[PDB]
Amino acid sequence: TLPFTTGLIYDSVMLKHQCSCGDNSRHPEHAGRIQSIWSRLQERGLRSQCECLRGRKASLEELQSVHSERHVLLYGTNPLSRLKLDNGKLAGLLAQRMFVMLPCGGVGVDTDTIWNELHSSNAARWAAGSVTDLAFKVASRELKNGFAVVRPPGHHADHSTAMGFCFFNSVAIACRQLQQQSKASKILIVDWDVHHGNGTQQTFYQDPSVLYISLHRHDDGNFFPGSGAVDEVGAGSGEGFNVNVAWAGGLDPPMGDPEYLAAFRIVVMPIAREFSPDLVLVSAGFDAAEGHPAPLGGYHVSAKCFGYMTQQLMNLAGGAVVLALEGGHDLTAICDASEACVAALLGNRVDPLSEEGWKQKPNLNAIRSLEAVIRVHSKYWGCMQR
Ligand SMILES: [K+]
Ligand SMILES: [K+]
Ligand SMILES: [Zn+2]
Ligand SMILES: [Zn+2]
Repeated sequence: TLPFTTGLIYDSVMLKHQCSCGDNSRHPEHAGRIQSIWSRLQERGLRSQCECLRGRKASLEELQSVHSERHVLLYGTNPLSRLKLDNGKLAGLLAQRMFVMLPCGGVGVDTDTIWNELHSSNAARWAAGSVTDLAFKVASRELKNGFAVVRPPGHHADHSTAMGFCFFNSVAIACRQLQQQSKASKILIVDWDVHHGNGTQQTFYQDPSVLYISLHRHDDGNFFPGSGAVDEVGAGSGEGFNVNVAWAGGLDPPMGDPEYLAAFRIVVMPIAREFSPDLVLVSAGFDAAEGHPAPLGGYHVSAKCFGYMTQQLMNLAGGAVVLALEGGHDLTAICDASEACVAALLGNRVDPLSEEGWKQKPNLNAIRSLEAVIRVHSKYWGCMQR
């Protein structure tokens, strides 16, 4: 009801992260992703309804709440910064007579993960500080929820590893920052990008204060990045607080709405309520959308299903919900998916009766995959027991 209680995060800083080969056809994590989304938000009348924010750069201190000092200095600084770094640090960055040459002749961290020598450090720090900033507002309660239209994505970047199009784990940084500023708070991270958020899982693996729930294509270790099997529940104090909805059995039958709606009904929502989070962050990749062919997906989740998933998560944590863009590169599918999530965020309700496709039962691979989730997590969660 209260107006402008929903924020949107976007800035053109983030468009500059582009290979120097100048060819979007070999580089699916391109600037077009976030720009094509931004305008969809206007043409449909949603931007006006939101507290729009530009974001800011994360400080090196914020980055270090998740990443090593060497990763941070590598990807968070520029030669030559107005930066006051001590000479030993300066010397360390000289030992890396490093870089990787891409087949296209541009610089990369690996074949897929490109580096612009002028602009990528600024764009990565900007994605991370924007999600941190959109989130702080929601935590203060100065906003109800919000949506971060950020790139590059974050959820594959681990403590000292950039990979998978990601350099800093924007969501994990926001999580840590939030927790610094509100003692004893409990944070739920829901990751619905089709790939396992290996960096997020690892950041929080031994930490009972954060519950991580990933839904991802897994298929017995044979989908990028190979990580995030169902038996990975957390370790030490954090045992039970890592939930991998690891989908097995491949692309046949089709994996789409009935499976995702079932995963929410049976696993995400009940465990989430039992955890009872102070705030919910979503790694909201749209690469499980209809529109991604075999290699980068194969799934058929729809805009409305993403909308309805957003809408259910709003029942949690007093409504404190922040989505951050992760993966997904088919432009119409990511734009449809974002719009749906954004309507949903404003207080629009989706009608589950409206879709005939949602009368279909989840396929058996899905059921099986969930049975394994259940069987594993019955040890830790009451709603999973018996
Ligand atoms: K995921
Ligand atoms: K955890
Ligand atoms: Zn290139
Ligand atoms: Zn992905």
